[PDB]
Amino acid sequence: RNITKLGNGLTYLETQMQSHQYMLGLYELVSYLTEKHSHILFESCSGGGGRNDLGMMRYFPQVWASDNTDAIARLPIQYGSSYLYPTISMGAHVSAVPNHQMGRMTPLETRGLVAMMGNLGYELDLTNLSDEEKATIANQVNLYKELRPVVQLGQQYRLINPDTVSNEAAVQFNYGNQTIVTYVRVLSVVETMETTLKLKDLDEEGLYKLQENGEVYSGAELMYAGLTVILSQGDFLSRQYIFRKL
Amino acid sequence: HMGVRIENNLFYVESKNLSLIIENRNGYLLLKHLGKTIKNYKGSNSVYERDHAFSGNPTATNRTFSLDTQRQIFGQHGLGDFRKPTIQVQHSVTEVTDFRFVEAKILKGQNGPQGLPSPHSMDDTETLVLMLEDSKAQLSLTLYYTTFNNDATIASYSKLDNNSNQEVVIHKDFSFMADFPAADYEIVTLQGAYAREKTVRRQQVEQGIFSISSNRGASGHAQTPALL
Amino acid sequence: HMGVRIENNLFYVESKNLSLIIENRNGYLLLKHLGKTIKNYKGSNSVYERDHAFSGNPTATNRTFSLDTQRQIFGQHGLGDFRKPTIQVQHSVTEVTDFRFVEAKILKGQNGPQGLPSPHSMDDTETLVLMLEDSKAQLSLTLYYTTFNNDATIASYSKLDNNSNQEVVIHKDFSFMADFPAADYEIVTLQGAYAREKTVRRQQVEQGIFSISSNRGASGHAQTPALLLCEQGVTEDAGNVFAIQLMYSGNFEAFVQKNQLNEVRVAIGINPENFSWKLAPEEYFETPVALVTHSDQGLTGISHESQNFVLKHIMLSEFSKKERPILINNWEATYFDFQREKLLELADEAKKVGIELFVLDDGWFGNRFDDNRALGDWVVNEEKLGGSLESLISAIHERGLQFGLWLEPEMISVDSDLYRQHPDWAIQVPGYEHTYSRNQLVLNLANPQVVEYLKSVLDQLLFYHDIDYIKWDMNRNITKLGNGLTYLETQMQSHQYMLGLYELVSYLTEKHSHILFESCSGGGGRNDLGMMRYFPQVWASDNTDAIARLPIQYGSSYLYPTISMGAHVSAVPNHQMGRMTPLETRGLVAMMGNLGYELDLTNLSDEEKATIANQVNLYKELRPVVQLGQQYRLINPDTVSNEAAVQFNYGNQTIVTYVRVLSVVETMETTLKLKDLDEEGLYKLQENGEVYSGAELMYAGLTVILSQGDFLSRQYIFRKL
Amino acid sequence: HMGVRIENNLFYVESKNLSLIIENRNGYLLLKHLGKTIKNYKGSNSVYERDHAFSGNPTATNRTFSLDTQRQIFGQHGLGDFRKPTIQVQHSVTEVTDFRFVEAKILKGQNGPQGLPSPHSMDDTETLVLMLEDSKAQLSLTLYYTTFNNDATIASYSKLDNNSNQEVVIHKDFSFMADFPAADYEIVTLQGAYAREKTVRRQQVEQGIFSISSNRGASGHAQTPALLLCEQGVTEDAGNVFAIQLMYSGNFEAFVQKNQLNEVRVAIGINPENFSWKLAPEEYFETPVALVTHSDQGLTGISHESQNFVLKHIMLSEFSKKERPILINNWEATYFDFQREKLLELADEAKKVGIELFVLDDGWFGNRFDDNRALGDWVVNEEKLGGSLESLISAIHERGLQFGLWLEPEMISVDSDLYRQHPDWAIQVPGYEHTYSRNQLVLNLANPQVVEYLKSVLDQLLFYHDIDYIKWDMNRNITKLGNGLTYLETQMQSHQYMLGLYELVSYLTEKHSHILFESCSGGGGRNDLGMMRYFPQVWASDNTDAIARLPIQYGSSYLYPTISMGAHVSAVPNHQMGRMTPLETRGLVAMMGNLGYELDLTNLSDEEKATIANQVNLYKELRPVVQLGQQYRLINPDTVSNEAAVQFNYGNQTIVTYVRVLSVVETMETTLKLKDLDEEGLYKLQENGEVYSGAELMYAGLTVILSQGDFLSRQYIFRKL
Ligand SMILES: OC[C@H]1O[C@H](O)[C@H](O)[C@@H](O)[C@H]1O
Ligand SMILES: OC[C@H]1O[C@H](O)[C@H](O)[C@@H](O)[C@H]1O
Ligand SMILES: OC[C@H]1O[C@H](O)[C@H](O)[C@@H](O)[C@H]1O
Ligand code: NA
Ligand code: NA
Ligand code: NA
Repeated sequence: RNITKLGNGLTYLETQMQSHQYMLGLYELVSYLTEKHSHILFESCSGGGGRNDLGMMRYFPQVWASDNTDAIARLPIQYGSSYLYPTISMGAHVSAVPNHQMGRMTPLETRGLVAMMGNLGYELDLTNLSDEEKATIANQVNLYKELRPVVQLGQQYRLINPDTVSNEAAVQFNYGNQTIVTYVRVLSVVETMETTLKLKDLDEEGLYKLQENGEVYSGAELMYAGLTVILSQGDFLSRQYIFRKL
Repeated sequence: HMGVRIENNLFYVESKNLSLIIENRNGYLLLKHLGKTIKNYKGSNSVYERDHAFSGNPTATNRTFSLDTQRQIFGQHGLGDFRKPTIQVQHSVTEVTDFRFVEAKILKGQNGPQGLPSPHSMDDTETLVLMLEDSKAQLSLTLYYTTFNNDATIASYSKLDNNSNQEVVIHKDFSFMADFPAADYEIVTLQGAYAREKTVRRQQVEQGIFSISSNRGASGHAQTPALL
Repeated sequence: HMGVRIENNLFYVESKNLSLIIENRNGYLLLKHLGKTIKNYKGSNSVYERDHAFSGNPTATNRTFSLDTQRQIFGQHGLGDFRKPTIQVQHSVTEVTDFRFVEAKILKGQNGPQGLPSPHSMDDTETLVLMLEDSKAQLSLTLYYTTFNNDATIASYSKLDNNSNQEVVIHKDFSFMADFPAADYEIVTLQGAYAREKTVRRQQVEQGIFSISSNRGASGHAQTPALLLCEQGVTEDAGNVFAIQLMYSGNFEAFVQKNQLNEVRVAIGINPENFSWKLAPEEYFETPVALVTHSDQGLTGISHESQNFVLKHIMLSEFSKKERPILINNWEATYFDFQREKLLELADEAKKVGIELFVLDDGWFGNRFDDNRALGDWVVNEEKLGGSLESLISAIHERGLQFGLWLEPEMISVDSDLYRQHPDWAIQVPGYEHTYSRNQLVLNLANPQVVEYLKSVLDQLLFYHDIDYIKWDMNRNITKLGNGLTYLETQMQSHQYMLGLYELVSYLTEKHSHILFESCSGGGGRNDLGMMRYFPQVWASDNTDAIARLPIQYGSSYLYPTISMGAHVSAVPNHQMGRMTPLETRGLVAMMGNLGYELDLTNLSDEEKATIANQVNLYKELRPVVQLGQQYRLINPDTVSNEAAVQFNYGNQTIVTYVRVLSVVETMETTLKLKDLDEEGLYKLQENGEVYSGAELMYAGLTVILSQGDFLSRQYIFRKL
Repeated sequence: HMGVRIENNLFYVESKNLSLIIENRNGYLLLKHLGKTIKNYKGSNSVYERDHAFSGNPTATNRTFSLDTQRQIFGQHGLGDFRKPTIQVQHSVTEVTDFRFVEAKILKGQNGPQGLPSPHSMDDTETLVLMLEDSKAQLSLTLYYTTFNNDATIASYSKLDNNSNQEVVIHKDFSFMADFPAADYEIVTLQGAYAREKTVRRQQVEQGIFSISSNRGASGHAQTPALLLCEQGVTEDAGNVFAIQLMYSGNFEAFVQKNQLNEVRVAIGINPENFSWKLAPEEYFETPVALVTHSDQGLTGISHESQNFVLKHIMLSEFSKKERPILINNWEATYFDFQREKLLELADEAKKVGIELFVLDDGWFGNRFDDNRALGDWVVNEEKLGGSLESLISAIHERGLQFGLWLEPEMISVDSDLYRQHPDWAIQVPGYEHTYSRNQLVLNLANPQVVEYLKSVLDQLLFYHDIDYIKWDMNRNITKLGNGLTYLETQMQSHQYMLGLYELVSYLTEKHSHILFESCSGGGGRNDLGMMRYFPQVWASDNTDAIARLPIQYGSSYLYPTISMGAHVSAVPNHQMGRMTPLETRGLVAMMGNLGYELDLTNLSDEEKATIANQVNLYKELRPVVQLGQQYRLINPDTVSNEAAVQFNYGNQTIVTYVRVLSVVETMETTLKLKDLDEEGLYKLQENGEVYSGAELMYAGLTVILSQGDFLSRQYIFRKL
């Protein structure tokens, strides 16, 4: 919650000071604790991202970016949450459907890919899942263990921004020999030419092998011609392209 | 070459690919340049001093020097500058101060406010220490600007000392200010709401004042302490 | 039916075509509707109460009622509302108040804050009196909302009473606030700069806070106490506009905040900056009057509403419908370098060209041979005037001219006998050098001795001389605040200054009700509705260039009637812009305002004099149409336009002035359509004798033809048959 | 006073609130005014004649008169006008004509091109007849402009006579052109794509030429024969709009050209592409009818004007004010896979839910088990229908349902007995393989034998069966033009095709005037005013997704009345979008149109059936309001909006439908204001019984509340007391 009813000073002046003194007290508290227990990973939170600033990030190396865990609603949130702050900070959880905040069904694949553009966790009752859903989750976890260095340690490139008008989002990460691209489309479209999606910051002469089809593309092709992005009919579909520089 | 340099009346705060160049002009500190690295700065982009109507002056006879029209690194109210101030201190019967530059030092390495989160890994940093005084009020205001050798960032904060024999009250004390030359600008901020955090906003700069702020006791869901 | 009605828990404030409907909800006052008249309001547009995260509650158990989410008419901080507050009062160890509604009354007729400019002609008004109390703090806050039967305007102000046994301090106290529902809005303001006054700005409302404000001690050149909240896509002719305005000439703030839910708060009042107000037990504080005005006829509609309200309820009745004299003013003509001979020769030439009033500007008093001394010494320089001011005045009267005089009462030069006798009368901080501006200082009108002296000196000046007109100037802004015996008294001195000024000018203008007073502040540095309550015209700008005047006049008459707007034909090259303009164009531009002349008529050719005599004869004809008639903007001189065109209708007369800034080539002629004519009316165009139906002029329009050249203009004059 | 008047050299074409004023200037016809009514026009807005560089002249000595600079009503190339021409006729060694006005007549009543769709109910009309001649070429060009006493619309077309003794060739011949004065304009068009029909586009007019056009042989999915030239900043409620539209269903072009002087030309007609017209001595050619419609009440105003004109003077009188039956159509329900059992079971369920009409779609004829054969073979598949079509029809009638049938007469499959008997009937080029589309070919309706065959087959079908309704589809565009015995006859075949179609459909719809014919072309591939002259409803789009339908219905009813606009509740997940939508939302969206059902009712749960029965009961109530009432767009589903809202008023009934596309969170509720109510009216809201004044509903509006979720909708139903 936020602070109301300021009047604990013995004078008006001491009350005027109490909001900043509060912050000094918090920083004394958290600096003490995080430093004394330097092996514990502390994650900051304030009904999600109610206090996601560089003051807190000095002591808490990750933050619960938002209570909104909808995969689609997360797109603009993650766009802003990683705009000035590194992806490694940005907590993101696969949650249940229908989503508790938006009242929305999203594909588990899309919940997966969106959360994996952040610092991945899970926040749903695994015991109430089918055997299939569990398998999918196990596969998502195996995938991210692979992607985790690229996402958390790598360089982020926004390719299509989920702004107030866009129907799409696309984010690229480079890390040494690894390049990944996640594409999400919000609403189904029809009789509309496929988006052309160009990658950034590659070696022009580099040879980039696309895991899904084994095809090898020069960095020049991927940056200057780009990928025809193909999706089936439907809302909230996503895909990922994984490349290894040879 | 990065770090802090003091050359005649110019101070050079040099991070990687980012310079802040300040001029001491008879106690007044002028923002000469903030941007890409410049060595041996001459003043091609200096404010042209002229008589601007209703922009007043520290002396009777020189109408062309006005704190209303000079580009600065901190703002006071009551000396002729009518732009929004960033330091305002009540003492005795007034909240007029007139902090004048007295002395500069350079520090190396670790440096920061006590009890507030500040940068770490500061071995390859230098800090410009600008010591200002209001002799009448007996107050010191010290500005710090820190370089980084591995990033295009400069860090800043200030320290206000009461050297008088009476209580004083700080009303406003911001951590950084810069006066940028007239030109077309846009601003980008991160705003939004609960369950809509950090919504990226972009708009044109218009005459008047635009602000984001929290009065909630926490920085808040609806605004981030950032302005681009 | 108009006036105030109290029905169960609803209060109806009903002006002509504008209603404010407020609900009392257990002590909390909710803004239900502000806009077009609604009777028997049910609540179709009520806020849906739900749990909003981090929006807190007055009780533990009801999460759906939050002052963070309700639309209100005043704002407090610390009770859960995190929107920008409009009342904030320190008492004991806190600045939390919780004012709860206790009781409503209705007043009829005259009503307003003491010592601050407020509406007149209030016979057909009623005022809603909302009495609020914070029982713990023992404070009363009383809100007033006044209806008008003849305008879509509501007036507002508040009174804060300290009923406790301890001192309290007001930190913020605005004069009007409204929470508008989430929607797309634009705002229009009047900003600009010296020699660029009242520049019309339009922008989209965005999340965050936008504000205009003055901390200069005067409303200022660069911002006007006005803010127009507009329906997306408003035009000159269509869409909803709400104008909020402040009858105050000191420091103000106007803001628009769009919060986390997309809701929009607007407010206007005294600026929190440079303001605190101590209240001892039983003392009270009243805010300046704010106005909220409405139109659904776009930007022309809001102009007309605002102009009409000014004319009928603000500008002095003695002058609001009185043709203003065509004057000569010597300032640009001679500056400080004049004497009796020169003056009377100027006066002779003015009379020959048919000018009506002669204004003696700066330099007639004390030692004032330049702008470096003598302010404060309102003693006639008989040597320079070649005898007494009485003898000069008689001389001017005998030449058949009214007589006018420039003053700057609020100012003191270091080099003056006043400063030598009373150095402590200047606004200053002990132990700090003066800050100078035009090498002068400001008098502390918060000092009752200063007000008493100025009352006395000026009353003596006006009683002992047959002066027909006063130009009241004010040539700098306020620095170095520190004349209080305490910090608190200093925080009060900027508003006390304004109270002292209003005591002074209300006294003088009322005592000498036959003198036309024109306000001035390096032109339009204080052109607001506070000053217009006492001064029925204003020197719109020191920039007298015909072309630079186009955007200035656009803004200067945007909310204020044309009759207020002083405009002078001046010399070429223009003194501010360095520009040659046709005399015809200088003429036509000034005649869209309140016409005068400000150049040395004695140095003109015989031809130039003839032209001037013709311009004066023309305007004597146009003067009723321009000053008394209805203004219609046809082409706006905005930042991009190459043209300006303004129409005035007055009974059987319709005139249109067209100006083009830059010469164009191989460009089709503009088609210029007139507005607000009788479709079936027959309109005879003076220049060609052709008769056109109003339908033709409004729906087909005039092909506008000009020769090659910059800054050309023309006028079309029509008579309805 | 309305009609045509000829006064000296001016011609006045006067519809209700819309005048076209033309001047004869020595044989040249000048557009003086198009817009609001002007009587006794003088010429305030006349073109100023001057020497414009490179703008040439009909005579040596007068450089100021140029057809490059005069505003005109038709355009020629080669006489000095370099703007895009609208008439261009080859004769002898040239395509220079110089048509000069010779004579004017006025007609009363019925008037129009033979063999092309034109306005009906013309008793209160007059037509200006402007006879032009090129004496050298011996050609006559006659322009017609028709007034309407009950709408702000003027209709136009031309007739070109060859009075020479040689063949001539028409290359270009548009149906309307107007030169508008230099000013800022925007244009609005209806474009889009298959499954995205009639997407509303708005843009600024820029120097150069903007065009929409079809070269497909049908007006097409991606462009509508309409162009709206709008006053800068037009809104739904305010500003001037001129809509130019074409009553033609073949190839068209609409263009806006802004030339070197900033002047603006707009025109619509037959596309020059795929068009030439040979005229032997004494032959003539008449263009399709163009319409120009005007409003000064913004985009809603133009919608109403255009809708009204369609309802009264275009759509068949037998149907324009007749409630349309709620239908079931089996297409999405079964595709090709049906037989008698399935059909009658579907019919049983349709009757139970209160559906009125049963439409048997594609697959009942010849060998049509898929979309790869049998087009051309309009022979009943008795095996599949389990007996004669007569027996099926009686079966349907006995279940209490009207009976409807799908046809595609313009098409032929290679695999068909028709193609085996007459392969030369297909549009084709000798020695080129066919171009295929949905694996079918187009019939050459330019061949009189083709038209005779289709007339005969279909007349036999309709006379021998009690068919209540026809769905007339057309599922591909025209390729491989080469059926002429000469190149010229090929150039003519696309327009001849249209003449053949209109001969066919006018004959059939008129002969069987009790059958409701619904036009179709893979949905809205030919949804134009040419087709709407004979088919009083149209299948707006194959996209039956409730959410995708929002922009489609926005465009589909923009210029055309809601009654025309077929809309069906379909199954989920939606077959086009792959999307789940609430049945409630599918219901409410379809009920903003002409309601039907297109899903397999036999596979529905008992609950789903109940919901459907309730939707049908609701719409029977709403049907008069929606189909007969006045439409008001409140929130537009444009490319960016997250919402849609449409209001209908009909006498004492007012309904509002609101849809939200994506779920939102921590966002204030939308405030939704209603339009065109009685301020003093009392409006009872069915759902809550509350009574609201019209003022409250228009000026305060409804707080719109929804649960969390995508694609939610609600409806508000009001009764004026
Ligand atoms: O009360 C528990 C709950 O508190 C806040 O809303 C947090 O942001 C959630 O992640 C959860 O921890
Ligand atoms: O000093 C005299 C001068 O003062 C100000 O600038 C006024 O606005 C001018 O009109 C003139 O009166
Ligand atoms: O082939 C049958 C099918 O044909 C087109 O696509 C129509 O638009 C559909 O409604 C349906 O009739
Ligand atoms: Na620190
Ligand atoms: Na008063
Ligand atoms: Na016809």
